Amino acid sequence: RTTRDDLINGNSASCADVIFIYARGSTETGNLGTLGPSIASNLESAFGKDGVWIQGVGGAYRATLGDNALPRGTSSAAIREMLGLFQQANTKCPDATLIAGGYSQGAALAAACIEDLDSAIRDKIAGTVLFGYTKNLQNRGRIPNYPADRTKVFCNTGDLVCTGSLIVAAPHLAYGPDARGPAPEFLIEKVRAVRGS
Ligand code: MAC
Repeated sequence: RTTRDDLINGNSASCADVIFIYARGSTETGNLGTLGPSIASNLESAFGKDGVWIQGVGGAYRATLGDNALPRGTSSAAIREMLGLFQQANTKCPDATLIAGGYSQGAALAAACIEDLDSAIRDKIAGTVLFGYTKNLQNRGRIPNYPADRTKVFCNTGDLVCTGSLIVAAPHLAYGPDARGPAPEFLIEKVRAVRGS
């Protein structure tokens, strides 16, 4: 449900084939928030419970609303927490395909961490989904250093954070249908592109 720590808790000797690391939006609960659980249930349908590990970014990422105003759209401590999870995935399960996502402040955190990641780990992320991406205008819909074909951005018309503002309007809270269908559909397709099936 809203907290998932499958990577931290998982046995190295029985690594999942796919590891999904997700960062929640500002003020959301657990480490998956409102959208993460919907994506998680559909990835489990696709690869089976033992086939995919779901890991939210918890720890130092407090998802404080005010940190949306910092340079990278989140704090340095939160970025360090998410890279540490990617370094644990790469050490614990070196053959797993990685996929990732973030909502709102968590989308800026996701993009900032990918930009700073060692390229051998970054290149294992087969696909990333970003909802209400707070740096959408500033980064021109891209994640720095990461291919456009592996990126999918969900930015609703009227969601002012996609158009360079930090105002929270009702379309920013309307990503539920995307998290239920198109975003897991994109992630599963990108994993099967490289893994076959
Ligand atoms: C989507 C993502 O993980 O960025 Hg470090």
